[PDB]
Amino acid sequence: PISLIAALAVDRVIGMENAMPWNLPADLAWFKRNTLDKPVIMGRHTWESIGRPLPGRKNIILSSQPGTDDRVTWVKSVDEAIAACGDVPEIMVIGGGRVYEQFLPKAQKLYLTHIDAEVEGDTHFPDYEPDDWESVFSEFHDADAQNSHSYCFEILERR
Ligand SMILES: COc1cc(Cc2cnc(N)nc2N)cc(OC)c1OCCNC(=O)c1ccc(C(=O)O)c(-c2c3ccc(=[N+](C)C)cc-3oc3cc(N(C)C)ccc23)c1
Ligand SMILES: NC(=O)C1=CN([C@@H]2O[C@H](COP(=O)(O)OP(=O)(O)OC[C@H]3O[C@@H](n4cnc5c(N)ncnc54)[C@H](OP(=O)(O)O)[C@@H]3O)[C@@H](O)[C@H]2O)C=CC1
Ligand SMILES: [Mg+2]
Ligand SMILES: [Mg+2]
Ligand SMILES: [Mg+2]
Repeated sequence: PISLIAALAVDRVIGMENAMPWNLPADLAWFKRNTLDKPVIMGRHTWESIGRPLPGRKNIILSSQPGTDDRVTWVKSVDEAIAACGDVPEIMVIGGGRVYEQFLPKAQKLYLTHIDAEVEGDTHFPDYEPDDWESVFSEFHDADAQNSHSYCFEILERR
């Protein structure tokens, strides 16, 4: 069922002023590879930050208020969000901080990008207990012409 995918800078920073405080196209490529052809659930702030439907994925947006874009599916609770996914091999929760906090107890997999950048944030990833998770995949990358920081990809499975 349920996986979280997120990019974390130092001290678990994920956001500032409704954007990610870095520019790493390599992370966005990894995000696309790991979410294409799967339903994605996101909070209203994250939907507004992205500003457009993500192609090739059913887009499900959480909000307490009526929906404002007929191109995507709007739901008023976590229960309704999961129901909107139907029966699929894997549901991807794609942010932001408030949505991660509610779905982390339900998640069996974490797809994490660890970014070597010290940046200010106003939103953090929830503090998960590392003893509850087994790292099943990791991959390290240096900065390059397109990616100003080094970063590492990791997949954790719930023990
Ligand atoms: C899928 O996307 C997103 C996914 C997620 C969830 C998510 C992500 N990851 C992981 N792991 N888990 C997750 N759950 C969250 C998102 O947001 C919260 C998000 O949205 C990001 C959208 N992408 C960019 O915004 C983006 C990415 C790369 C670039 C880039 O520079 O290449 C640019 C870019 C600019 C960025 C900032 C800027 N200024 C500040 C002035 C000016 C820019 O000018 C440009 C001019 C160009 N041209 C053609 C001239 C071309 C590009 C740019 C923009
Ligand atoms: N990997 C990364 O680094 C990522 C970072 N981000 C960043 O995260 C930040 C956004 O996170 P955050 O501010 O916590 O906001 P969220 O994106 O988590 O959206 C929160 C909103 O979602 C709606 N919502 C949440 N839970 C529920 C529920 N149970 N029922 C109904 N509606 C619900 C509410 O909308 P309403 O007010 O309409 O009721 C709420 O205000 C941004 O800075 C963004 O750039 C986002 C994605 C990935
Ligand atoms: Mg804009
Ligand atoms: Mg990731
Ligand atoms: Mg600081």
